[PDB]
Parts: sequence; structure tokens; C-alpha cells
Amino acid sequence: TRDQNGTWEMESNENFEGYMKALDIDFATRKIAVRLTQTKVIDQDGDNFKTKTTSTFRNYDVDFTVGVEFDEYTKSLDNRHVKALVTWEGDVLVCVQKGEKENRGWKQWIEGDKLYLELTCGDQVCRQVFKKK
Ligand SMILES: CC1=C(/C=C/C(C)=C/C=C/C(C)=C/C=O)C(C)(C)CCC1
Repeated sequence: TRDQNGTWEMESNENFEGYMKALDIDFATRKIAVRLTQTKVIDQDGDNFKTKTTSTFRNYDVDFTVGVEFDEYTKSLDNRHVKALVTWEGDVLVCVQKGEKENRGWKQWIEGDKLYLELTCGDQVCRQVFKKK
């Protein structure tokens, strides 16, 4: 399905360390994060997405329309300008973040009552899994 709506609660988080190190996040921000549950809320209506991810540490909030290129300041993360574009490849939601870092983006998809998210930067991949709540 392409319907990614709802409230999603994290059940695993693989190599978030490596992904953050690839983005040049200070050792201490990485220490704080590294581990910590999370809730992602996706409100999607056709191509229009409003997403909230929440942790006890920092929020990162992302709204976009699929197929409409937009400039992203990645505020919560690594302090950067990117040209972000979100598109569909089959039922996989794909974001390419163009700028200094190579191979920067993410891919998100649904299989069952789970949401899967693969965050990439350079040679690094972080894999998250969420359950619908
Ligand atoms: C690095 C980092 C974070 C992660 C940010 C990410 C990976 C956001 C991805 C959002 C997506 C892919 C939304 C798509 O719908 C947090 C949690 C703010 C904690 C502080 C450090």
C-alpha cells in the first residue's frame, strides 16, 4: 500500500550511530540519541504529507507534497541545506536529499501493521521499524 497514515511507535533502530556519524553530528549529540523510543505521526491525504517524529530529546518535523521539490534545512540534525524531493517507486516512498553528502535520503514503506524506514548517508544505512499504534 501507499497509505502510510497513522501513529507509529518505534520497535527497532539499527545503526542510527553510523548514520549520525556520517552526517558529522557531534559525539555528544550521538551519545544522547543513539537509543530512545519514538513516535512518528503521518497524516497523508493523497500526495500531501504532514509528518511528526517525536522523542524525549528532539523533534524533526517534515511536511511535503510528493513530486514537488522543496528546499530542506535539516535543523534538528546536522545543520544543512538540501534540495529534497519525495517520490514513489512502486509502494516505496523515496526521498533524495541533494547537497554535499552523497547518497543522502531515505526510503519508507509499509508491510502489514509495520512502517519501515531506511535512512542513508554516504556509505551508512540506518534501518528503523515502527508498529502502528
Ligand atoms: C539524528 C537525530 C534525529 C533524527 C532525525 C531523523 C532521522 C528524521 C527523519 C524523518 C523522516 C524520514 C520523516 C519522513 O516522513 C532526532 C530523532 C531528531 C534526534 C536528534 C538527532
